[PDB]
Amino acid sequence: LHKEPATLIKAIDGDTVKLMYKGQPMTFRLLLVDTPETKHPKKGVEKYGPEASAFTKKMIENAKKIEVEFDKGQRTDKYGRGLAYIYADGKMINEALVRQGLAKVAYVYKPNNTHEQHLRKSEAQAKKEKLNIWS
Repeated sequence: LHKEPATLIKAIDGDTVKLMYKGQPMTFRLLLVDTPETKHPKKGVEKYGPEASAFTKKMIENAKKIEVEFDKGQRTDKYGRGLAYIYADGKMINEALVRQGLAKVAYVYKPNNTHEQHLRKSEAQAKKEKLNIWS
């Protein structure tokens, strides 16, 4: 896997951000994490949704460098979103959300599971520490 540079356009939710990639505007879905969402009337503004969403926003908004890392399987989902690991100044936003108890480790589909063990480890910590979603 290699990282590639990208530029923020707009954060949309805990798990979704709009980036400029290879010169094209693209919506990205964070690989392997499910956050509470502020989207879906089939739901609404679930609990810790506003929190997960401000976490992703701040982190991506305040960064020097954003990088996207595609996994080894399909790179877009059925809605046309890029599927990736997103890094803000070297820190993976997907792991940070899970480390802070603001995301669950999603249902994993091979072969898009390269960082799955890593994230599960952080998730177990977040649970142990009873943070947010786990409290």
